[PDB]
Amino acid sequence: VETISFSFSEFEPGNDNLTLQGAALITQSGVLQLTKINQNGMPAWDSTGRTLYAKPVHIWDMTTGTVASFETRFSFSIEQPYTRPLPADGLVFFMGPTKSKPAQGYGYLGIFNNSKQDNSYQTLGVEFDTFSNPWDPPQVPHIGIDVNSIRSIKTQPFQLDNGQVANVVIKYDASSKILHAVLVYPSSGAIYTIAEIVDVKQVLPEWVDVGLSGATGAQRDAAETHDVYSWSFQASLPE
Amino acid sequence: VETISFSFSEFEPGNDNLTLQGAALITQSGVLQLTKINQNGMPAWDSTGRTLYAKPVHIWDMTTGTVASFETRFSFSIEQPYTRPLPADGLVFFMGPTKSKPAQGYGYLGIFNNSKQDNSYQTLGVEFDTFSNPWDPPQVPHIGIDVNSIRSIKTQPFQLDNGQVANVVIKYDASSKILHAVLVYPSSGAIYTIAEIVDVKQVLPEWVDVGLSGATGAQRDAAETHDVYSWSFQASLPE
Ligand SMILES: *[C@@H]1O[C@H](CO)[C@@H](O[C@@H]2O[C@H](CO)[C@@H](O[C@@H]3O[C@H](CO[C@H]4O[C@H](CO)[C@@H](O)[C@H](O)[C@@H]4O)[C@@H](O)[C@H](O[C@H]4O[C@H](CO)[C@@H](O)[C@H](O)[C@@H]4O)[C@@H]3O[C@@H]3OC[C@@H](O)[C@H](O)[C@H]3O)[C@H](O)[C@H]2NC(C)=O)[C@H](O[C@@H]2O[C@@H](C)[C@@H](O)[C@@H](O)[C@@H]2O)[C@H]1NC(C)=O
Ligand SMILES: *[C@@H]1O[C@H](CO)[C@@H](O[C@@H]2O[C@H](CO)[C@@H](O[C@@H]3O[C@H](CO[C@H]4O[C@H](CO)[C@@H](O)[C@H](O)[C@@H]4O)[C@@H](O)[C@H](O[C@H]4O[C@H](CO)[C@@H](O)[C@H](O)[C@@H]4O)[C@@H]3O[C@@H]3OC[C@@H](O)[C@H](O)[C@H]3O)[C@H](O)[C@H]2NC(C)=O)[C@H](O[C@@H]2O[C@@H](C)[C@@H](O)[C@@H](O)[C@@H]2O)[C@H]1NC(C)=O
Ligand SMILES: [Ca+2]
Ligand SMILES: [Ca+2]
Ligand SMILES: [Mn+2]
Ligand SMILES: [Mn+2]
Repeated sequence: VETISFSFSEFEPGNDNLTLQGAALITQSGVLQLTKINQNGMPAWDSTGRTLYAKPVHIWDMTTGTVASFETRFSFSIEQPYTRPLPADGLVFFMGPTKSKPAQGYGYLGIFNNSKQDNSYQTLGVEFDTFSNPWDPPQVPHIGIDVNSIRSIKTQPFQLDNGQVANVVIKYDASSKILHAVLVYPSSGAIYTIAEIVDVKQVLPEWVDVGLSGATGAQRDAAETHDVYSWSFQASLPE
Repeated sequence: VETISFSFSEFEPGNDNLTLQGAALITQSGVLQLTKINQNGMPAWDSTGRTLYAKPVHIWDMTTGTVASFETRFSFSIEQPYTRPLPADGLVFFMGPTKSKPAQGYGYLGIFNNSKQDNSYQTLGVEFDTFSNPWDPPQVPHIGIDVNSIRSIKTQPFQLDNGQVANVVIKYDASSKILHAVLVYPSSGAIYTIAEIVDVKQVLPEWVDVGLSGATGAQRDAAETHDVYSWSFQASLPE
């Protein structure tokens, strides 16, 4: 069995186990700020930042046809300081081709280049979308399961607890092909759940990079924070 | 669309929207005690209690072949006062044939008569099992999805937070046929998730009774409490 796992209770600056891209940075306080925060403490618009684990993950093997089961957990907080314009754009946990660089920002969340369903993306993602684009359901924020497109195959609205820490659990059972995600706000006790069938063999390459990506809006002050406090991951390829 | 829903933030004695069976009873404090608590405040062994919603639910229609999506949420607490013998047996959320009376107690949780996979049970259940029977995995407690048998098709171990309130969310998406359940302990922040594919058309009759059942052990003092604080349910049959 081929296993891989990591667990960051907090982030330490200078760590070489994480690849920071775009605006992403680790603070001295141990927080991973996916998108830029200005000198005045306000989140900057037109910002995109990602963080990829430094080792690729063996998700499936073409030879034996076996696929890995995996689980990831992370805590984040989003703060929306302005009433107008509408805050944007959100953050997303994703898996895709190795050696990737950030894509388009804004509503594409740093992982897509357009709104088409393209098999060449080879990307699986679980988004926490805060801005309603024309390809989105009208309710925001919402959790969404993205398969080769920013147009989710399944969506679940949730109420943002402004600036409060949200705990997320995403689990994939290779046997049943079910991807199930849970979001809990300890502050209010709110629990949201979403699940959908996804056969990763039809989506992802055998080896993938796992990461988190965040983006702020295309217009002035259409922004919010995308802070991550911890992140753990584990995958097992039956072999 | 045929919809049905209920929501009990707390329970009131004398309420005629709930059918109490066996040892189940609602206290003046508004708590639903599934299993008996003695005069000295200790949980009694050899006890079985159930509570069914007073109206049957239309889960699927043979004529059109459509099936309902549903969701239930409830809060409970289990207290295990003795180190020996091992506490037993657990509680379970279930759906089965209308007009049912309690079955065998103990490890059968008041809903089964033996440990066979029998299609005549026509029962779907999500158990919170505290005692390891020969048909159980060795880890207890565990969440389990039961389909026509006490031998779960899927199990997930969890750590009991003795006497603390656990929040449960069980959701069934008819389109994908996924039954996903979540258990959260606000006290410790623990989150457990379990999902499996279940086609209710192959399991349940068109009309079902929904309920909660609990049972204590077969030997002296093999007991624990099975207290429920709230319970809501909603189902929608696309029509
Ligand atoms: C977080 O980042 C940490 C820092 O990078 C990770 O820890 C490193 O993990 C490296 C493995 O990828 C590991 O590398 C090996 O280092 C050996 C020498 O260092 C040890 O022994 C020294 C005395 O001999 C001692 O002084 C040190 O303190 C260490 O204890 C070295 O012998 C190994 O070489 C063998 O294997 C390599 C292939 O891996 C061959 O190329 C080589 O011929 C030889 O056969 C190996 O060296 C590394 O090899 C590749 C090369 O590019 C690297 O430059 C070279 O370092 C390294 O020891 C530790 N570093 C430290 C300080 O402990 C950490 O990884 C996790 O933890 C480690 C312990 C291991 O269990 C990993 O599998 C884990 O993933 C990162 N954590 C996470 C979650 O990602
Ligand atoms: C929790 O328990 C509650 C108490 O049982 C539930 O509320 C009852 O719900 C009954 C529906 O199942 C409802 O019954 C109807 O009552 C009508 C008369 O009462 C109202 O109007 C009076 C003045 O006219 C007023 O004084 C009262 O206070 C009420 O406002 C009556 O006209 C209805 O009869 C018609 O329909 C029936 C079929 O349902 C026909 O048989 C009849 O010919 C006529 O056409 C109906 O009467 C009931 O009929 C069936 C019979 O066996 C019953 O004995 C008879 O009562 C009843 O009014 C309320 N009770 C109260 C105090 O409000 C509650 O149900 C939920 O809430 C209600 C309001 C409704 O929305 C339900 O659909 C909900 O489920 C239970 N809650 C839950 C979550 O289960
Ligand atoms: Ca969007
Ligand atoms: Ca058992
Ligand atoms: Mn979206
Ligand atoms: Mn069991």
